[PDB]
Amino acid sequence: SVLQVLHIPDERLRKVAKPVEEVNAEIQRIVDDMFETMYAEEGIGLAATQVDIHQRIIVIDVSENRDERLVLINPELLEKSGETGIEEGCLSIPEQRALVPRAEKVKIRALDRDGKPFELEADGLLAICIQHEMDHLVGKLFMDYLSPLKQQRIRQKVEKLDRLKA
Ligand SMILES: [Zn+2]
Repeated sequence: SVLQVLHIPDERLRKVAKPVEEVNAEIQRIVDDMFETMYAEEGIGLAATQVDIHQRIIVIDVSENRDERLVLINPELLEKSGETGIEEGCLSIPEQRALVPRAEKVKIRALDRDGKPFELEADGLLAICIQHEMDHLVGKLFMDYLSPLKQQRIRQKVEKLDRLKA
């Protein structure tokens, strides 16, 4: 079932998510709920923090056919290298896009939907997405990389956007 995505400014988006102790039926319901929300909104990824569930859970789908589900529970970065960047967007920062500096290659270790571990070597958009979604788990948004002036403009714009759409 579709969940509500928090927009800035909301302090809840800055709460550090805690590690999932045991992957079970509940955790899995959340995973499916998260995928439903992400597909509903046409997003390519979604961190649990965005839907107000403070646990280390991420769902991703960077495929054209939008049928390739990637689940990262308790992700952990092991390696990262190179430089890249794209006009990133976020469902928590409606209508704002900004070029953010990211590592091109990224190697991670996580748990899947069934609580079994795997390691993944990613590059391209998938690597960028993962760094984006992991920042979300530690209360960091893509706007924190910009200059304070640009950040302030963003908050003004979203603040306005939301109030007028209510
Ligand atoms: Zn985001």
